This record gives sequence, C-alpha cells and structure tokens, in this order.
Amino acid sequence: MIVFVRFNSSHGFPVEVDSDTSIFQLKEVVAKRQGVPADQLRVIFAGKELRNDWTVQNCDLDQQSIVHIVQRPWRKGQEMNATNSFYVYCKGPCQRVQPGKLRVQCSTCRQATLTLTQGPSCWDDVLIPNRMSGECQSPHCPGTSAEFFFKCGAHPTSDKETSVALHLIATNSRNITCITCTDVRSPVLVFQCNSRHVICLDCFHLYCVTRLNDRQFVHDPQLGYSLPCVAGCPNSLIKELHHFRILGEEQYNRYQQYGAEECVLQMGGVLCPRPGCGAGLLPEPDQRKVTCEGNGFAFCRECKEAYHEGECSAVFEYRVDERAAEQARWEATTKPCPRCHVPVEKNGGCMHMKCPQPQCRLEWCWNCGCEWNRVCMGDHWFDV
Ligand SMILES: [Cl-]
Ligand SMILES: [Zn+2]
Ligand SMILES: [Zn+2]
Ligand SMILES: [Zn+2]
Ligand SMILES: [Zn+2]
Ligand SMILES: [Zn+2]
Ligand SMILES: [Zn+2]
Ligand SMILES: [Zn+2]
Ligand SMILES: [Zn+2]
Repeated sequence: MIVFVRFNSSHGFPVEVDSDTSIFQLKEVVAKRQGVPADQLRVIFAGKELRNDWTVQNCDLDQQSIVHIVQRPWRKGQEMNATNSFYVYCKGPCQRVQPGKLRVQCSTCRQATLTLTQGPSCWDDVLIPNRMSGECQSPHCPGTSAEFFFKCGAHPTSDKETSVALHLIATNSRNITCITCTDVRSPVLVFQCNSRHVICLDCFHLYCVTRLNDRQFVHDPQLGYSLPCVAGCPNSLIKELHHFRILGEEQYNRYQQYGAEECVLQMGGVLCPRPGCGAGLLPEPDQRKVTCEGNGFAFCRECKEAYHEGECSAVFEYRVDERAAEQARWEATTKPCPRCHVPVEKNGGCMHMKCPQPQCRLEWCWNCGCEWNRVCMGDHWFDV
C-alpha cells in the first residue's frame, strides 16, 4: 500500500506500508529518512493523532491516504497548580511560551516612577495604550499614563528585554478539557468564538502545522492569514497574529512566507518540492520541466518528482466531537487581613489588596496572603 507523508511541506512523499505496519514502524521509516529522532514524531490523519501501537489496518488508512508527520515530542510533565496569570513568547534564550512578568512604567519618561491610581484588573487595562492613569514622581514629568510591558519570567531580564504577551493563553485552573484531545492540560489557548473553546498547546501546534501543510489558513482582508477555532466556529479567526510565534522559529517562518507563496499560486505558479528550497516559482504555463531559480533541482510539474520523460509513476497525490466541544468551553468571597484578621471583600480582578483599618493598612496579595511585593505584582497582578 502507498501512503503520502507531509513533513514540513505541502508536498507529500510516497511511503510503502502493509496492513500490519504499525504507526511506530512508519515513524521509524520517516526518522531514518529525515535524520530526525523517531520519539519526536507525531502522525496526524484527517485532523486526528494516530497512536504508535495502531496498525495501518486499525487506522483504516487506504491507498493514496495523506498523513502528516509533525516534529513535536509529547511532554506529559506540566504544572496544573501554577500561580502565574500571564504568558509570553520568549524569543531568546527560551524560544518558547513561558510564564510572564508584568511591569509598569511612565509612558512619557519610561521610568518606573508612575504611581498608578489603581492596579490593573483585566487584559484591556494592560494591552490598550493609555487606558490606566497615574502620576509620575519624576521631577517635572507631566506623565499621567501607565505603559505596561511583559518580560519572560523563566530567567533574569534587563529592563529593556521585553517579550510579547499572549492574551489568548491561560493557566488552566478551571481544569477544562481540550477540544481535540479531551485531556486536562495547562496552559491552554482560548479561541475567541462565542463558545470560548479551549485547546491545549500541543494540539494547537499540531492544528497549525497540519493547516500549513494542507494550505488551509484563512485569508481575511483586514487581518491577513490566520486560523479560526478548530471547531469551525464563525467569527473566530485569531486576530493577535503574534500567537503563531509559539509554533517556534521553523514553523513561524513557514507561516510568514504563506502570503508570498499564495500570491505565486494565484498567478498559476508552483511551489518547489525540495526540502529546504520551497520557493514560489513562476515557470512557463505549459512547461512540465520546472527548474529552480529572484535568487535547486529540475522537477516534473505534475508528479512533483525529479524531472523524467514519459509517464508519471502510478503513485501520485474533519469534524470535532460534539461532546468534546461542549466540555471544552472556558466560561460554561471574603478573606481576613493577614495582619489584623478583619475580613474584606475583593471587588474585582486585581490581586493587590489594602486593609481599610486605619491602624493596620497592610497591603497584601489576595492569592498568597503575604505582604504585597514585586514578585506577586509581576506574576499575578490580576486574575486570568
Ligand atoms: Cl497570557
Ligand atoms: Zn525566556
Ligand atoms: Zn514620567
Ligand atoms: Zn489537546
Ligand atoms: Zn469554537
Ligand atoms: Zn528549489
Ligand atoms: Zn511526473
Ligand atoms: Zn488589616
Ligand atoms: Zn501573590
């Protein structure tokens, strides 16, 4: 039997398998061929992962079936009881999603001298420019607006070393199951569909990579290229396109080239099949021999294999579970003062509490029950 494998490409190479071939054996074939460790490969068929112990027969794979192989090792270990509210994409040295550190400065002088009127309580407070007011303590600075910024929390960072905040990503303290895999994972990405469908980051990576391989990204005139909720919910395209950086450098670079590749294809062009040089080529409309040239092998335009004369070889190239979708919906009192023990109610999302008792006036963290400090401020200034 011949199956087609798409690995970091929109072109699927043929692989010979038998009814008794396991998915693990298929991964071993692709591992040696690509020089990539076998235990890092994931096989995806019609938007679903195929398990190592399943055979080709168990999977119901037929002649000319297209499977995706994506390089992403499964990591079981996670932190379900995490305290952090925020996530950033650290572009150096982590090169991945990490818990973030929230900081504030004066939007005028850029010093950490802005005394906020009140602490932030929501994403809008820290993402929308000039939303929060205060007074700058620096001599003669008329600064009245706060400027928030985030940094990676996994290692020290300079005051200039910012990382982009990932507003869709949240600590899964609600223990909501993933829409695709039904597992309870943390952190999760929350789609902005009406149902606020939840996806784990492992599934989100597989979703994006297979959609890059199938060239199924959606073009929005006032947005660019993006993806909606995996369930196909209306008006759910990701607007904050920096969320695609969480796929890592190799995959984000493929995403960045999507538009230029789509323009070439729209003009009757073709993308080069060779792994490494996947450039948008513009040959002569009726020419079968396509040679790679702007600024490497000569391929047959029909079968996408090395240029041959005569016939091409005979060999040539999703719905979410209803109950899983309903379960994966993100949105479906008083504490004593740590010092004077007088109970107080938290009015909003801000974790910075201040005891109203005149002899006490202790500033404390609602979550930790400790005196307010820079660590609590950076890690969980407000609830998300
Ligand atoms: Cl976040
Ligand atoms: Zn980092
Ligand atoms: Zn200032
Ligand atoms: Zn999942
Ligand atoms: Zn949805
Ligand atoms: Zn080429
Ligand atoms: Zn051919
Ligand atoms: Zn008190
Ligand atoms: Zn705290």
